[PDB]
Amino acid sequence: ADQLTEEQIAEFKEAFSLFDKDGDGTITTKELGTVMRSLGQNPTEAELQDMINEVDADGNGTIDFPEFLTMMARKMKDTDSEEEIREAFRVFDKDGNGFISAAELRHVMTNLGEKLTDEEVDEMIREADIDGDGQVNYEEFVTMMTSK
Ligand SMILES: [Ca+2]
Ligand SMILES: [Ca+2]
Ligand SMILES: [Ca+2]
Ligand SMILES: [Ca+2]
Repeated sequence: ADQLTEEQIAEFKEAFSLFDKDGDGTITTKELGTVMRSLGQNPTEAELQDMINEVDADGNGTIDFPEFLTMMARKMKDTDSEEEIREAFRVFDKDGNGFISAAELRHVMTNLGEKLTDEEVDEMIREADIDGDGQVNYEEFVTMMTSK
């Protein structure tokens, strides 16, 4: 739950404003409706309905300021922890071809401080290669390097 300042909470009302088109202080499936549709995204009832269920802590069918601010924040950390392990893959992927070779891990690992034989890097790879392509994708990465 929030600690945040008022500079923090105010960017939050502004936010909570673009959604609350009638200015009543809550957000409806129809107001969510309409926003998803500005931003070129034409959804269906279920999705909307599911998107609200989601944020609707207390189930009156609506979302007030506080339930939004929770989510908004929770999903704030997360957009960060995302990118966090995205910058990471970014150095590890020296060629940023998309996937990380074994030779690249070794380059890094030794670009930093440890000296592995190929064997020991390949052994690194395999453990983290789920699509068994021999390389390491954001996906396998992060399945790994977060967890491990
Ligand atoms: Ca409203
Ligand atoms: Ca609610
Ligand atoms: Ca690469
Ligand atoms: Ca792979």
